[PDB]
Amino acid sequence: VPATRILLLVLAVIIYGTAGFHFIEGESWTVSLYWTFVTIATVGYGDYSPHTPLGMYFTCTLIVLGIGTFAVAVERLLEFLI
Amino acid sequence: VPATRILLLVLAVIIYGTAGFHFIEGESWTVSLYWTFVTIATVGYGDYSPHTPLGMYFTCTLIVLGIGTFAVAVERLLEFLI
Amino acid sequence: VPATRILLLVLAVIIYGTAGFHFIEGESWTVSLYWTFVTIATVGYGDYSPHTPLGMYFTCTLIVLGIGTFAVAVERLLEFLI
Amino acid sequence: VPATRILLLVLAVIIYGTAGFHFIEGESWTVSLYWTFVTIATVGYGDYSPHTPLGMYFTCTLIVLGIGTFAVAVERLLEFLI
Ligand code: NA
Ligand code: NA
Ligand code: NA
Ligand code: NA
Repeated sequence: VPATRILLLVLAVIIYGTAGFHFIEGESWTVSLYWTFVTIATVGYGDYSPHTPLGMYFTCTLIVLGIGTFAVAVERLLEFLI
Repeated sequence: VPATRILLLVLAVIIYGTAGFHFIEGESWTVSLYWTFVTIATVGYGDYSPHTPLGMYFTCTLIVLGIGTFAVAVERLLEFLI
Repeated sequence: VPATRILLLVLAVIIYGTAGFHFIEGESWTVSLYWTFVTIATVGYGDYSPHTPLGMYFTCTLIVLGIGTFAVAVERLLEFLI
Repeated sequence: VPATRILLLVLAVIIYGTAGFHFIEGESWTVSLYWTFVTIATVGYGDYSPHTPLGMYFTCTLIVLGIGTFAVAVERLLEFLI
Protein backbone atom coordinates (compact mmCIF):
# COMPACT_ATOMS: atom_id res chain seq x y z
CA VAL A 1 0.00 0.00 0.00
CA PRO A 2 1.49 3.38 -1.15
CA ALA A 3 2.86 5.67 1.60
CA THR A 4 0.78 8.62 0.35
CA ARG A 5 -2.43 6.59 0.66
CA ILE A 6 -1.48 5.86 4.28
CA LEU A 7 -0.81 9.57 4.85
CA LEU A 8 -4.33 10.40 3.61
CA LEU A 9 -5.76 7.81 6.02
CA VAL A 10 -3.78 9.38 8.85
CA LEU A 11 -5.14 12.82 7.88
CA ALA A 12 -8.74 11.51 7.99
CA VAL A 13 -8.00 9.94 11.38
CA ILE A 14 -6.74 13.34 12.64
CA ILE A 15 -9.89 15.09 11.42
CA TYR A 16 -12.02 12.35 13.03
CA GLY A 17 -10.19 12.56 16.36
CA THR A 18 -9.95 16.34 16.55
CA ALA A 19 -13.57 17.10 15.64
CA GLY A 20 -14.79 14.26 17.85
CA PHE A 21 -12.92 15.44 20.94
CA HIS A 22 -13.85 19.11 20.43
CA PHE A 23 -17.60 18.43 20.09
CA ILE A 24 -17.96 15.48 22.51
CA GLU A 25 -15.61 16.78 25.23
CA GLY A 26 -15.85 20.52 24.51
CA GLU A 27 -12.10 21.25 24.38
CA SER A 28 -10.63 23.85 22.03
CA TRP A 29 -9.68 22.91 18.44
CA THR A 30 -6.00 23.25 19.33
CA VAL A 31 -6.25 21.07 22.46
CA SER A 32 -8.30 18.50 20.52
CA LEU A 33 -5.70 18.26 17.72
CA TYR A 34 -2.93 17.93 20.28
CA TRP A 35 -4.90 15.28 22.22
CA THR A 36 -5.51 13.37 18.97
CA PHE A 37 -1.76 13.17 18.14
CA VAL A 38 -0.92 12.30 21.75
CA THR A 39 -3.54 9.51 21.74
CA ILE A 40 -2.86 7.92 18.31
CA ALA A 41 0.92 7.96 18.99
CA THR A 42 0.03 6.25 22.25
CA VAL A 43 1.91 8.91 24.26
CA GLY A 44 -1.24 9.57 26.37
CA TYR A 45 -0.06 12.26 28.84
CA GLY A 46 -3.48 12.46 30.49
CA ASP A 47 -3.38 16.25 30.70
CA TYR A 48 -6.53 15.77 28.54
CA SER A 49 -8.89 12.81 28.44
CA PRO A 50 -12.63 12.15 27.92
CA HIS A 51 -14.86 12.83 30.93
CA THR A 52 -18.16 11.49 29.53
CA PRO A 53 -19.32 7.97 28.56
CA LEU A 54 -19.61 9.00 24.87
CA GLY A 55 -16.11 10.54 24.95
CA MET A 56 -14.75 7.29 26.39
CA TYR A 57 -16.39 5.12 23.67
CA PHE A 58 -15.27 7.57 21.04
CA THR A 59 -11.68 7.36 22.40
CA CYS A 60 -11.77 3.56 22.13
CA THR A 61 -12.78 3.82 18.45
CA LEU A 62 -10.09 6.45 17.82
CA ILE A 63 -7.52 4.13 19.46
CA VAL A 64 -8.69 1.25 17.21
CA LEU A 65 -8.83 3.43 14.07
CA GLY A 66 -5.73 5.48 14.64
CA ILE A 67 -2.86 3.71 16.34
CA GLY A 68 -2.13 1.24 13.48
CA THR A 69 -2.65 3.88 10.77
CA PHE A 70 -0.27 6.28 12.57
CA ALA A 71 2.37 3.63 13.27
CA VAL A 72 2.53 2.57 9.60
CA ALA A 73 2.61 6.21 8.46
CA VAL A 74 5.60 7.12 10.64
CA GLU A 75 7.62 4.10 9.60
CA ARG A 76 6.80 4.73 5.91
CA LEU A 77 7.79 8.37 6.52
CA LEU A 78 11.04 7.15 8.03
CA GLU A 79 11.81 4.92 5.03
CA PHE A 80 10.95 7.70 2.60
CA LEU A 81 13.22 10.35 4.09
CA ILE A 82 15.95 7.84 5.07
CA VAL B 1 -2.44 -17.34 12.59
CA PRO B 2 -5.84 -16.20 11.16
CA ALA B 3 -6.88 -12.57 11.85
CA THR B 4 -10.26 -13.67 13.24
CA ARG B 5 -8.57 -15.95 15.78
CA ILE B 6 -6.52 -12.95 16.94
CA LEU B 7 -9.71 -10.87 17.18
CA LEU B 8 -11.26 -13.50 19.47
CA LEU B 9 -8.14 -13.39 21.66
CA VAL B 10 -8.41 -9.61 21.82
CA LEU B 11 -12.08 -9.93 22.83
CA ALA B 12 -11.17 -12.32 25.68
CA VAL B 13 -8.44 -9.90 26.76
CA ILE B 14 -11.04 -7.07 26.86
CA ILE B 15 -13.40 -9.17 28.98
CA TYR B 16 -10.49 -10.10 31.29
CA GLY B 17 -9.33 -6.50 31.68
CA THR B 18 -12.76 -4.92 32.06
CA ALA B 19 -14.14 -7.39 34.62
CA GLY B 20 -10.83 -7.40 36.49
CA PHE B 21 -10.66 -3.61 36.84
CA HIS B 22 -14.34 -3.26 37.78
CA PHE B 23 -14.19 -5.87 40.57
CA ILE B 24 -10.63 -5.27 41.85
CA GLU B 25 -10.64 -1.46 41.61
CA GLY B 26 -14.41 -0.84 41.88
CA GLU B 27 -14.76 1.43 38.82
CA SER B 28 -17.87 1.38 36.63
CA TRP B 29 -18.17 -1.09 33.73
CA THR B 30 -17.82 1.77 31.25
CA VAL B 31 -14.70 3.23 32.94
CA SER B 32 -13.20 -0.28 33.21
CA LEU B 33 -13.72 -0.99 29.48
CA TYR B 34 -12.23 2.39 28.59
CA TRP B 35 -9.28 1.82 30.96
CA THR B 36 -8.70 -1.62 29.40
CA PHE B 37 -8.45 -0.19 25.84
CA VAL B 38 -6.28 2.69 27.06
CA THR B 39 -3.94 0.24 28.84
CA ILE B 40 -3.61 -2.49 26.17
CA ALA B 41 -3.04 0.16 23.46
CA THR B 42 -0.38 1.52 25.79
CA VAL B 43 -1.96 5.01 25.71
CA GLY B 44 -2.14 5.03 29.55
CA TYR B 45 -3.66 8.48 30.31
CA GLY B 46 -3.59 7.85 34.06
CA ASP B 47 -7.03 9.37 34.58
CA TYR B 48 -7.66 5.81 35.89
CA SER B 49 -5.16 3.39 37.39
CA PRO B 50 -5.10 0.65 40.08
CA HIS B 51 -4.88 1.88 43.68
CA THR B 52 -4.45 -1.49 45.43
CA PRO B 53 -1.63 -4.09 45.39
CA LEU B 54 -3.92 -6.66 43.70
CA GLY B 55 -4.99 -4.10 41.07
CA MET B 56 -1.32 -3.36 40.35
CA TYR B 57 -0.43 -7.08 39.90
CA PHE B 58 -3.52 -7.58 37.82
CA THR B 59 -2.50 -4.60 35.61
CA CYS B 60 0.93 -6.16 35.05
CA THR B 61 -0.71 -9.40 33.86
CA LEU B 62 -3.12 -7.46 31.63
CA ILE B 63 -0.13 -5.57 30.15
CA VAL B 64 1.64 -8.90 29.49
CA LEU B 65 -1.51 -10.59 28.12
CA GLY B 66 -2.92 -7.71 26.15
CA ILE B 67 -0.39 -5.43 24.53
CA GLY B 68 0.97 -8.01 22.02
CA THR B 69 -2.50 -9.41 21.27
CA PHE B 70 -3.86 -5.91 20.63
CA ALA B 71 -0.89 -4.80 18.52
CA VAL B 72 -1.19 -7.82 16.20
CA ALA B 73 -4.98 -7.38 15.96
CA VAL B 74 -4.76 -3.74 14.85
CA GLU B 75 -2.12 -4.43 12.23
CA ARG B 76 -4.09 -7.44 10.92
CA LEU B 77 -7.16 -5.17 10.91
CA LEU B 78 -5.18 -2.62 8.93
CA GLU B 79 -4.09 -5.20 6.34
CA PHE B 80 -7.62 -6.55 6.05
CA LEU B 81 -9.34 -3.24 5.35
CA ILE B 82 -6.39 -1.83 3.35
CA VAL C 1 17.90 -15.24 19.42
CA PRO C 2 16.01 -17.84 21.55
CA ALA C 3 12.78 -16.66 23.25
CA THR C 4 13.96 -17.90 26.66
CA ARG C 5 17.15 -15.83 26.40
CA ILE C 6 14.96 -12.77 25.75
CA LEU C 7 12.80 -13.68 28.76
CA LEU C 8 15.91 -13.74 30.98
CA LEU C 9 16.88 -10.29 29.66
CA VAL C 10 13.40 -9.03 30.45
CA LEU C 11 13.69 -10.45 33.99
CA ALA C 12 17.02 -8.63 34.53
CA VAL C 13 15.41 -5.43 33.20
CA ILE C 14 12.57 -5.86 35.75
CA ILE C 15 15.04 -6.32 38.61
CA TYR C 16 17.01 -3.27 37.39
CA GLY C 17 13.90 -1.08 37.11
CA THR C 18 12.24 -2.19 40.33
CA ALA C 19 15.31 -1.90 42.59
CA GLY C 20 16.30 1.37 40.92
CA PHE C 21 12.92 3.04 41.45
CA HIS C 22 12.56 1.78 45.04
CA PHE C 23 15.99 3.06 46.14
CA ILE C 24 16.23 6.23 44.01
CA GLU C 25 12.60 7.36 44.38
CA GLY C 26 11.75 5.65 47.69
CA GLU C 27 8.53 3.94 46.56
CA SER C 28 7.49 0.52 47.88
CA TRP C 29 8.74 -2.67 46.19
CA THR C 30 5.23 -3.35 44.88
CA VAL C 31 4.78 0.18 43.46
CA SER C 32 8.28 0.02 41.93
CA LEU C 33 7.57 -3.31 40.18
CA TYR C 34 4.26 -1.98 38.89
CA TRP C 35 5.92 1.27 37.72
CA THR C 36 8.62 -0.76 35.94
CA PHE C 37 6.06 -2.79 33.92
CA VAL C 38 4.02 0.34 33.19
CA THR C 39 7.15 2.15 31.96
CA ILE C 40 8.78 -0.61 29.85
CA ALA C 41 5.41 -1.41 28.21
CA THR C 42 5.23 2.32 27.50
CA VAL C 43 1.80 2.56 29.20
CA GLY C 44 3.12 5.35 31.49
CA TYR C 45 0.04 6.25 33.60
CA GLY C 46 1.95 8.88 35.56
CA ASP C 47 0.38 7.85 38.86
CA TYR C 48 4.11 7.25 39.65
CA SER C 49 7.13 8.96 38.14
CA PRO C 50 10.63 10.07 39.25
CA HIS C 51 10.78 13.32 41.24
CA THR C 52 14.58 13.71 41.43
CA PRO C 53 17.26 14.38 38.77
CA LEU C 54 18.83 10.93 39.38
CA GLY C 55 15.41 9.24 39.11
CA MET C 56 14.83 11.02 35.80
CA TYR C 57 18.21 9.92 34.34
CA PHE C 58 17.64 6.43 35.65
CA THR C 59 14.19 6.38 33.96
CA CYS C 60 15.78 7.36 30.63
CA THR C 61 18.21 4.42 30.90
CA LEU C 62 15.38 2.06 31.87
CA ILE C 63 13.39 3.29 28.84
CA VAL C 64 16.43 2.64 26.59
CA LEU C 65 17.21 -0.74 28.19
CA GLY C 66 13.70 -2.02 28.62
CA ILE C 67 11.24 -1.02 25.93
CA GLY C 68 12.89 -3.03 23.09
CA THR C 69 13.60 -6.04 25.33
CA PHE C 70 9.98 -6.08 26.53
CA ALA C 71 8.49 -5.60 23.06
CA VAL C 72 10.45 -8.55 21.62
CA ALA C 73 9.59 -10.72 24.65
CA VAL C 74 5.83 -10.18 24.31
CA GLU C 75 5.80 -10.89 20.60
CA ARG C 76 7.94 -14.02 21.10
CA LEU C 77 5.53 -14.98 23.90
CA LEU C 78 2.65 -14.46 21.49
CA GLU C 79 4.25 -16.68 18.83
CA PHE C 80 5.06 -19.36 21.38
CA LEU C 81 1.56 -19.71 22.82
CA ILE C 82 -0.17 -19.07 19.47
CA VAL D 1 20.34 2.10 6.83
CA PRO D 2 23.34 1.73 9.25
CA ALA D 3 22.52 1.59 12.99
CA THR D 4 25.00 4.38 13.77
CA ARG D 5 23.29 6.70 11.28
CA ILE D 6 20.00 6.04 13.10
CA LEU D 7 21.70 6.76 16.43
CA LEU D 8 22.84 10.16 15.12
CA LEU D 9 19.26 10.90 14.02
CA VAL D 10 18.03 9.96 17.48
CA LEU D 11 20.63 12.29 19.03
CA ALA D 12 19.45 15.20 16.84
CA VAL D 13 15.85 14.40 17.82
CA ILE D 14 16.87 14.56 21.52
CA ILE D 15 18.55 17.94 21.04
CA TYR D 16 15.48 19.19 19.13
CA GLY D 17 13.04 17.98 21.80
CA THR D 18 15.05 19.08 24.82
CA ALA D 19 15.87 22.60 23.60
CA GLY D 20 12.34 23.03 22.27
CA PHE D 21 10.65 22.09 25.55
CA HIS D 22 13.05 24.15 27.69
CA PHE D 23 12.58 27.36 25.66
CA ILE D 24 8.90 26.99 24.67
CA GLU D 25 7.63 25.60 27.99
CA GLY D 26 10.31 27.02 30.32
CA GLU D 27 11.19 23.76 32.12
CA SER D 28 14.73 22.99 33.27
CA TRP D 29 17.23 21.33 30.90
CA THR D 30 17.06 18.13 32.96
CA VAL D 31 13.23 18.02 32.98
CA SER D 32 13.18 18.79 29.24
CA LEU D 33 15.58 15.93 28.42
CA TYR D 34 13.57 13.56 30.58
CA TRP D 35 10.29 14.73 28.98
CA THR D 36 11.81 14.23 25.51
CA PHE D 37 12.74 10.57 26.23
CA VAL D 38 9.38 9.94 27.89
CA THR D 39 7.56 11.42 24.86
CA ILE D 40 9.53 9.81 22.00
CA ALA D 41 9.37 6.39 23.74
CA THR D 42 5.64 7.05 23.96
CA VAL D 43 5.68 6.46 27.75
CA GLY D 44 4.02 9.89 28.31
CA TYR D 45 3.63 10.03 32.13
CA GLY D 46 2.06 13.49 31.99
CA ASP D 47 4.04 14.73 34.99
CA TYR D 48 5.23 17.22 32.30
CA SER D 49 3.41 18.38 29.20
CA PRO D 50 3.10 21.57 27.09
CA HIS D 51 0.80 24.26 28.49
CA THR D 52 0.87 26.69 25.53
CA PRO D 53 -0.43 26.44 21.94
CA LEU D 54 3.14 26.60 20.55
CA GLY D 55 4.29 23.88 22.99
CA MET D 56 1.40 21.68 21.84
CA TYR D 57 2.25 22.11 18.11
CA PHE D 58 5.89 21.57 18.87
CA THR D 59 5.01 18.34 20.74
CA CYS D 60 3.08 17.08 17.71
CA THR D 61 6.14 17.65 15.49
CA LEU D 62 8.40 15.97 18.06
CA ILE D 63 6.00 12.99 18.15
CA VAL D 64 6.10 12.80 14.32
CA LEU D 65 9.89 13.27 14.15
CA GLY D 66 10.89 11.17 17.10
CA ILE D 67 8.77 8.11 17.73
CA GLY D 68 9.79 6.22 14.54
CA THR D 69 13.45 7.26 14.83
CA PHE D 70 13.57 6.11 18.47
CA ALA D 71 11.75 2.82 17.81
CA VAL D 72 14.17 1.84 15.02
CA ALA D 73 17.18 2.88 17.14
CA VAL D 74 16.19 0.69 20.10
CA GLU D 75 15.53 -2.36 17.96
CA ARG D 76 18.84 -1.85 16.09
CA LEU D 77 20.49 -1.45 19.51
CA LEU D 78 18.87 -4.70 20.59
CA GLU D 79 20.15 -6.56 17.51
CA PHE D 80 23.63 -5.11 17.94
CA LEU D 81 24.12 -6.12 21.56
CA ILE D 82 22.16 -9.40 21.19
NA1 NA E 1 0.80 7.73 29.27
NA1 NA F 1 -0.71 10.57 32.90
NA1 NA G 1 2.84 3.89 24.38
NA1 NA H 1 1.88 5.68 26.67
